[PDB]
Amino acid sequence: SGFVCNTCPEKWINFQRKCYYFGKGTKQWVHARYACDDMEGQLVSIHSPEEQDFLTKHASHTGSWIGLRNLDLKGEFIWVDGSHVDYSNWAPGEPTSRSQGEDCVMMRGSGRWNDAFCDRKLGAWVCDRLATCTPPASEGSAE
Repeated sequence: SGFVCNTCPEKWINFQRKCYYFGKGTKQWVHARYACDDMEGQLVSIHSPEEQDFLTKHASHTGSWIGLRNLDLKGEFIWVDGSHVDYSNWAPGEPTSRSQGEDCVMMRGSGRWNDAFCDRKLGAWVCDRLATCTPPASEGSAE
């Protein structure tokens, strides 16, 4: 068994004290958020062009799922965390013409997001959660 203070091995990525999940599985957005709960995290919900690009680059064989869920379809996109989008990446500026539905947002290898029905065609689930490094706080800091 692997030691603690290090849960993110390959896909999963840890930083200052938080980690990301870029694993493979499921086939729907709702399945991604459910996966997050299993890891005790959250549906990514990327807010940094770097982070979105980070997973975007990490996701080659298939796109990735983010913490984005829209009301109906073309309405307002709200994050699974209950926070309206701030940057958004669904296409740089191409409104396309093939309108069929978009209840969630996906990420393509192109280097951004694509707003389309949660039931598109992905293969990798991504969620974020804090690292597994948390020792029992005994001595109170700053006495």
